[PDB]
Amino acid sequence: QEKRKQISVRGLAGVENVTELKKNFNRHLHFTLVKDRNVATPRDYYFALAHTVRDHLVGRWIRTQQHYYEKDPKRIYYLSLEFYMGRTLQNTMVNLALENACDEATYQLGLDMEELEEIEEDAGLGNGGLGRLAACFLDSMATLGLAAYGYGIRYEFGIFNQKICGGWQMEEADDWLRYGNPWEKARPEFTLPVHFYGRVEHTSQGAKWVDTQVVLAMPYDTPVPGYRNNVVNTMRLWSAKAPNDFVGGYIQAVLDRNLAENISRVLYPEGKELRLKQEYFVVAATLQDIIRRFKSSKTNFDAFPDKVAIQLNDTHPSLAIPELMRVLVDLERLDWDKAWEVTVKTCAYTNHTVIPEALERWPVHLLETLLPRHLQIIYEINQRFLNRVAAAFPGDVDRLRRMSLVEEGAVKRINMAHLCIAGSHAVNGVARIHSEILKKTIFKDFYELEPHKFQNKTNGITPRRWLVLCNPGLAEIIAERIGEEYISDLDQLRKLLSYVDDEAFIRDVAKVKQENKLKFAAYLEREYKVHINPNSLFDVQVKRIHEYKRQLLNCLHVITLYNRIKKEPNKFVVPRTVMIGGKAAPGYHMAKMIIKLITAIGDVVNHDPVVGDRLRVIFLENYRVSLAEKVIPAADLSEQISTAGTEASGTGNMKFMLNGALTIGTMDGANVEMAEEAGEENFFIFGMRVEDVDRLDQRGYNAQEYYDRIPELRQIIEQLSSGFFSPKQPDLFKDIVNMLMHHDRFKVFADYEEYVKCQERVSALYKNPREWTRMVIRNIATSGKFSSDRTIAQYAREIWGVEPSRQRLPAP
Amino acid sequence: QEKRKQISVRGLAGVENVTELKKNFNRHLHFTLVKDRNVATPRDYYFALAHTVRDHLVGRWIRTQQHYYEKDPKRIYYLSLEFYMGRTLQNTMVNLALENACDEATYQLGLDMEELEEIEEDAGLGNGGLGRLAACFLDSMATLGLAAYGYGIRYEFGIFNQKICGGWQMEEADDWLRYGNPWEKARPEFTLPVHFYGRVEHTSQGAKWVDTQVVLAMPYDTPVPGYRNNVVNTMRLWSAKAPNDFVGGYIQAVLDRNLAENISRVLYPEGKELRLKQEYFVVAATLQDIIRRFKSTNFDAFPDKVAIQLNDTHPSLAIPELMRVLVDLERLDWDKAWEVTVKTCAYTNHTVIPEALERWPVHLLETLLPRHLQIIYEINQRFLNRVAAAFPGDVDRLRRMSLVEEGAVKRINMAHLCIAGSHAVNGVARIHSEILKKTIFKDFYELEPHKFQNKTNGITPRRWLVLCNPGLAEIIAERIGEEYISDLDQLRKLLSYVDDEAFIRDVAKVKQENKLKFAAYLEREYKVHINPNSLFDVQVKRIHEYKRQLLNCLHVITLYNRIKKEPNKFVVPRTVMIGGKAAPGYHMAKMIIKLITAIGDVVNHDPVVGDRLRVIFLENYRVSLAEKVIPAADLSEQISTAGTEASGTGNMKFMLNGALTIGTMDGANVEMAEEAGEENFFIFGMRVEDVDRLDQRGYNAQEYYDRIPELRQIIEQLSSGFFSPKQPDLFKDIVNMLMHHDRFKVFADYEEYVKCQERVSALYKNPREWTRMVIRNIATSGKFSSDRTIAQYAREIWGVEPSRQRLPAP
Ligand SMILES: O=c1[nH]cnc2c1ncn2[C@@H]1O[C@H](COP(=O)(O)O)[C@@H](O)[C@H]1O
Ligand SMILES: O=c1[nH]cnc2c1ncn2[C@@H]1O[C@H](COP(=O)(O)O)[C@@H](O)[C@H]1O
Repeated sequence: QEKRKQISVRGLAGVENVTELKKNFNRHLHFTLVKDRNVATPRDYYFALAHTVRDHLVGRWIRTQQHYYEKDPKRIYYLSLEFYMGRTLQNTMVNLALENACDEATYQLGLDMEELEEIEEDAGLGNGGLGRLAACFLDSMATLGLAAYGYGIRYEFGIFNQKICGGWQMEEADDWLRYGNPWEKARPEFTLPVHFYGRVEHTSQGAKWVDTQVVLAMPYDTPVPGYRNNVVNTMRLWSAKAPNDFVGGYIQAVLDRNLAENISRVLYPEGKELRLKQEYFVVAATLQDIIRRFKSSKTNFDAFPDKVAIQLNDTHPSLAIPELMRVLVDLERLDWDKAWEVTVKTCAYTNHTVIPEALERWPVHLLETLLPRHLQIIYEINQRFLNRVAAAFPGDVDRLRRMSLVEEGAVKRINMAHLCIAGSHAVNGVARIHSEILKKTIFKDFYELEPHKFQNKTNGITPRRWLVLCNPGLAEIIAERIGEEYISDLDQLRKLLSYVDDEAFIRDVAKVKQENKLKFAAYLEREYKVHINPNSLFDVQVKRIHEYKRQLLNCLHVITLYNRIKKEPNKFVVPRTVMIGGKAAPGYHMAKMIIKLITAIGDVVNHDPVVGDRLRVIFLENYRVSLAEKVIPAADLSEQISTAGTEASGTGNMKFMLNGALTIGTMDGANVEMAEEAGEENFFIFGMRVEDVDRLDQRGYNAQEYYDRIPELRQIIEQLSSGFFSPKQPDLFKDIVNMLMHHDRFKVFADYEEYVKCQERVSALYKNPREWTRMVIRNIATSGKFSSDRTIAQYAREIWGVEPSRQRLPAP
Repeated sequence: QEKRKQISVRGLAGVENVTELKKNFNRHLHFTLVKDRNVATPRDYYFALAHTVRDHLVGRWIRTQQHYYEKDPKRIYYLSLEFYMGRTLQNTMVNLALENACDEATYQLGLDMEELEEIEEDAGLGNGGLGRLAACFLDSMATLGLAAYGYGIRYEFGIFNQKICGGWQMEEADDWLRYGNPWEKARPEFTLPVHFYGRVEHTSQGAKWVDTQVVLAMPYDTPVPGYRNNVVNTMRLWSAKAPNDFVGGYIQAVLDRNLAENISRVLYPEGKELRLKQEYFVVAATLQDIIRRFKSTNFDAFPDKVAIQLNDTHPSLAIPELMRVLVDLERLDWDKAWEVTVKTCAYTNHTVIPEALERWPVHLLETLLPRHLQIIYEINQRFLNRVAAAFPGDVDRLRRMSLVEEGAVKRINMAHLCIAGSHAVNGVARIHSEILKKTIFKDFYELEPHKFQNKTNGITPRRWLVLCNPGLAEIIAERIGEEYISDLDQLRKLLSYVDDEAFIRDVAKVKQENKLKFAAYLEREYKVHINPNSLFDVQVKRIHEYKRQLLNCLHVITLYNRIKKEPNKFVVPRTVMIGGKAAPGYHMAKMIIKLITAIGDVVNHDPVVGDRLRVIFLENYRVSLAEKVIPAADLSEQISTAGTEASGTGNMKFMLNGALTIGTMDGANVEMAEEAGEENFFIFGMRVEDVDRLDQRGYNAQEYYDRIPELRQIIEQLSSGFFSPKQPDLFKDIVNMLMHHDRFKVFADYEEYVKCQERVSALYKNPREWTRMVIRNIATSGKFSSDRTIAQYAREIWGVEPSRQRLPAP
């Protein structure tokens, strides 16, 4: 029927227009929300505005998906158990260029588009740099016009909210879906069975997996927009539902429903059965969807590697390998050799870890119980892989056992990293030194078997959310020199390097900072009721709380600096606000104490009359994406102080650099590459290198020798032990001292001298505003390498086999 | 801020603009559904249209609510456990006059609206008459401008879909919410706690109900549109949610999470805890909403600004819960709160047999609602005090009127609660209301005679004429205009056309048209030929012994035997249709359904019968099927043993739709035969006082079995396994019941029933007389408009005046 051709998007999102936006706001507030102004809450005004914006997203979304079906490109699937999405309202507006029109519309309607913006929940789909990487990636993948899908789990309660009560962290539930989410769209039409347990029957033609428990995976779609290019991609999130049954004897299987349901309930965290059901759930539903989409296109799986690419972000979705094999062999009735070829060619794997302890391993008895068919396939893959290894290195019997997917001991275990390696055509580290240690130590055996398989894709950040969005002031003055262009091409921030000796640009760069400090200082009062000197150097360390992250080294310096303000109260010291934020893992007893320690240091220093405002110590509560975007552009100094070799890359690093902060750090992670781009001279690189980490384990790290040679280190330890910082509980901080002094596995005391000295240099350079800003410029100018546009282009050409494309799609 | 005035509903569509409906249909498929014509399903297209119609509904909804806060009128709250809504799309199009525009709109978009209409699920919200009544009343209350709210529970899996496999009823889950309900609106922001268990603590200022388990009640709003008057009222349904808190152990909070959500999962149809939980849940959540709206203050103005209708005793806890909120929370005193309670609340009784009234053991109340018990005990004592006053020394009367009944187990009689806490107790038909005064509640009557009222049931002529029978609505409006739709009594004007040939042939024509559409639907599923010229003989009732489809079966089989015996005899062909659901756990009902299909297998495949007889069991009888078969019927079977039916709302549907009624003197039949004239009715069988006489000298089914050879042959056929050749014994427990323990006297009404059916067949042989009789039934229908019923609620109970006035929407 040719009449149906009037069922079109043809003129529905007519004009990005201030009058139309007001019309839709009303339309959405009244018809969609079923509210009016008499009962509308700020939250209801936010939903209305969100819906108004979503219409523009979805129109562009329809065309893009229509475009992909017309042009049939190689499709790329990004599998992650984490999508650290943050807020979408503002990000959608910059990328669609609706920023000014909306503000104009809401103002005219009598509302503040800022009030509204702050009602939006941080999406509870993520926890760390792992999920934030995936978020930057999706945004970059869309900007470079790639046919790309983010697949994950729709979590309901995310990772807890952090409240600090009397210095102690408490974990509140993050019910960020209590009032729903305007951005996502339910697809009950597309609900899919996921199997668990049962057993394997090896009859005739092949294996049948029978007598299984079914869980239903129901997808929710969220559009992810490119930068001003009209391409809107899909993030598809899976939600678990128990099947609705009415043989009639007993309901005790209430258990089932509940145990099915909480696959989607919470993020994690060692290895419960639940964590494994999450991994399989996401993998099994995702693969059905990919194969479904491969089939509709105008069965031959020779073209499969040519139309599908699947990225495993870490080992979490590793079961994709045996699952893809399972469908191809058991269901589509291919044979092992052919399916294997298709699998290896389809899958690639990204590792994010430096230490062989942290890699994922599951007991075989677990796998045998929940995924009996998958254990078998994993063994078969082990047999044939270890066959290649035996052919390539005859005789070397030790090699077979080291490289095996099966790990022998008390507790037979499957090593999931060895699986991903055997079944991926490409494997990559996440920063150059990291990818090198992968080749050199952690996976040397696999690298020697297949050198070509091992790559590097240094991580990156999106300049949308991490420059234009959160620091418009900086984006605005860069534009004036070189245009609106760098936003999609960060490389050409290099042209700023000709403006280093330009006077007006220096005050300009320094003026933006002051204002970002002003805004953030005011934000601290309006919410947590706590004083801040806006002239002071902003010393910020925002990372997960962990021993190797070394916020304790930071603390050591703070108390050091504090002490010297008491030994020499009249000496001019460069005034500083030291700010530390980050979430501690529940159960992690040491990180809990470290937070308590920080706030106690704050409790002494912020109320000492001799200090005044020359030094201040704040813990930043409930660190997350939206806070990141508030505190980052307000930073002068970026604390990247992990023990060399313990960081794979880092990503906050690059955010601070893009935003006019200078870095104090170790020669570690992506700092190596950041210093390589800005020049050693423009970074504050201090302390032991990786070579001296190994050197010290070799001769044995004694921490007592430092305690003698440095009287300041002796003094702070005495203050800690006698209870200077915990007067009502003197021995509160004992197992912090104990660790630092006897079982400090991350050598805090070692780097302390060369740290506090490097810090003094910083203060001295901050005392000189002009010279300080010139170096900041020299940092910002050379921050281009660290865009996620660069990272994804390398992924597209070197791993996926597809060309990036900045061409704007037509419509709407 | 004057800027904020720009936040308004003045710019939506406008309105009967096919143009804008097309544009808005497109919006919704693409932007609301995030689909397109590449990928879209007929179901998708139904949601696109549903949403389009919805935009216009909620506009008027916003206005009707706004207007209710300006005018601050008395508000009426209808509390029902069931709400048999059916389908929403077409009802909304006709009530808003959007039908023609949407029809044309979808048509120019390459789509067919009927096809789309068939996609919608019946709301899984109700079971039988009780539930359809609430739904009809909601339509009426909106049409008569009343400020009404329907309050109930949002059942997730309704009450099962019926499937017939191998002639047996099977019950599948009804997930009618499977793809969502476009008509509803979640309100997570208005979630309320509901308390259960725990214990009562006496302070010195008042009672505290503490240590309770909490269940969250979340409301879903559905708008209900008035007929073309622009008042869109609210149906507010509660969904149960468990709280969250995540420090262990133990996790049997997993069980609380489940028993908490079962509340909302399924309707009934054990003497469950769960059912009581359901009843308090809808009462506690509703009363909070009712009080919030009042305050949004002294409660002296309460009974003048709030009416609470109890539909059956199911929401009877509303009376003690009101007392709880006013004494305990609101801090009134027990006499002031009591006056407010007795004047706020009006009850409605739907039963006829003493042991059908709701009754909860005290041990159970003591466990889950300890405070409510103490309130009941107090109410009972004060109440019994005035019984002893008004009747000195009458100790016998006190232990009859007590709310606390006593036997093996101590029980609270929920009906006696309702009468005591209500100013008006209404029956639902005249002979029913009267027996409430006469035998069932006489004690209560000779104490408060002013209390006891009648409100005969009615049926909305929107759904049940205009919507399901547009052919008959059209021909009626060709003579007398369209004013009757909202004043059914105007159909009396049709008496003037009883001899008019144009009318007589027009009515017969529409009927014949309705049968052809239904035979076509019927020939699809159930693969058998329907002779469209046969008399459509239809019985649609809950499947029960007393309802009596076994009597219908006895006639069906007589007819068969008679054809098989004299094949060359002229016989008026019949399509016999029986439909209804059997309660799970009711074995006799399941067997009756087996009998109906088993008669069907023999008769419908007998070459000797040709197409003179056909027996069909209609699968999964429900509101949207009802509205297909009713217009097609010639003969409505209303044959319950006399005195067992209080009313009978489907009776009125057939009458309005051109069927003639065979049936006993009982329920609504009496008032129907009274309006239409007995001569225009096929009343047969024992009357009420006749049943009583047979009771008094004892009913022996052998002395009916013995006097009648035709009756005998069919029983020997049943017993011998004539209708179940593989399993001769299959119907043994049916024969046994009919012979020895028939508490319902099937055999006794047999002879007279078949005599009367022959009168039906004979009149059917004369098309003109048949149709003229039909006209007399239709023309005389109007009393049974649910607008009539509701106006009598408004004036004589709730004390508001109904208004047919329109309302704007710019
Ligand atoms: O066959 C097609 N032709 C054109 N567009 C399609 C087709 N199938 C899917 N799409 C687009 O892709 C979306 C659904 O994506 P899917 O999950 O891959 O089927 C729809 O909203 C369409 O806009
Ligand atoms: O104070 C008021 N002024 C105007 N409209 C109101 C007011 N209060 C409630 N409403 C309307 O009543 C509707 C339902 O709210 P509810 O009566 O509280 O259940 C809302 O959609 C409002 O439009």
